[PDB]
Amino acid sequence: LPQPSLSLHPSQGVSLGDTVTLRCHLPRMAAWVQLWLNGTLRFDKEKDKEQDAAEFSFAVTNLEDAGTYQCRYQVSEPLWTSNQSDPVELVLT
Amino acid sequence: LPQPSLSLHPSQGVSLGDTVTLRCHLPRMAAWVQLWLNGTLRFDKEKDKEQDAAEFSFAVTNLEDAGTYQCRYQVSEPLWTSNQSDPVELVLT
Ligand SMILES: *[C@@H]1O[C@H](CO)[C@@H](O[C@H]2O[C@H](CO)[C@@H](O[C@@H]3O[C@H](CO)[C@@H](O)[C@H](O)[C@@H]3O)[C@H](O)[C@H]2NC(C)=O)[C@H](O)[C@H]1NC(C)=O
Ligand SMILES: *[C@@H]1O[C@H](CO)[C@@H](O[C@H]2O[C@H](CO)[C@@H](O[C@@H]3O[C@H](CO)[C@@H](O)[C@H](O)[C@@H]3O)[C@H](O)[C@H]2NC(C)=O)[C@H](O)[C@H]1NC(C)=O
Repeated sequence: LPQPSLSLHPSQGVSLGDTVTLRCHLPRMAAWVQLWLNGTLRFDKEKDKEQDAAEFSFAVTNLEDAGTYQCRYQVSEPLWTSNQSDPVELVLT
Repeated sequence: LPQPSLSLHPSQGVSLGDTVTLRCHLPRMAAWVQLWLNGTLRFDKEKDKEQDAAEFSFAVTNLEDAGTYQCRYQVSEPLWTSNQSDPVELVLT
């Protein structure tokens, strides 16, 4: 199970009220993709087999949105999970 | 996707230092099973297709172990998630 990689856009000068996109890149298999913040699961979503990535887009609405983002993915046939992606940091303001 | 159900043993007179088992009952399909505490993911693990349940057994090590436990399960073929189980409350002492 290949380690996913995570990108953040925008990554510089992000402020409250801005919308950010965390794009989790993984293989073209159907999978449940998770976004983790500070070592705790924040969001998950389905990624159809044909997609190259799952994207988590959200508004920055408070100071606790800052921190260390990672992504992980899982399949049930076989019963496998990836390791966490290398981290990407959301720094506010 | 049938809603899972969760049991807790022991459920009465539980104290710090005791070991509890949260047993998540679901169908005989291979699946990733999650244990959630107070609406945030705590643990996950694989459940082999032949198992009737995934069990999360852990020691009660602090007061923050108390609260509302639920379980959820997911498969990637098809890309489906259950709803949360009805809640079971761990009450300490
Ligand atoms: C993920 O970890 C982040 C990095 O530690 C953490 O970042 C921030 O969280 C706290 C809580 O909001 C901020 O501290 C507050 O700052 C305000 C303004 O000064 C104070 O009024 C308040 O009392 C408190 O000190 C930190 O400034 C901030 N740190 C950084 C680098 O942005 C996230 O909260 C955390 N997110 C989670 C766990 O969901
Ligand atoms: C999941 O929700 C639980 C129910 O709200 C929560 O329960 C408990 O959490 C707090 C934090 O430890 C306890 O309050 C503390 O009590 C000690 C002893 O009096 C104080 O010294 C301390 O300052 C603080 O008030 C609550 O007593 C307790 N409530 C119950 C019903 O057990 C869990 O913390 C929470 N678990 C999570 C989010 O991981």
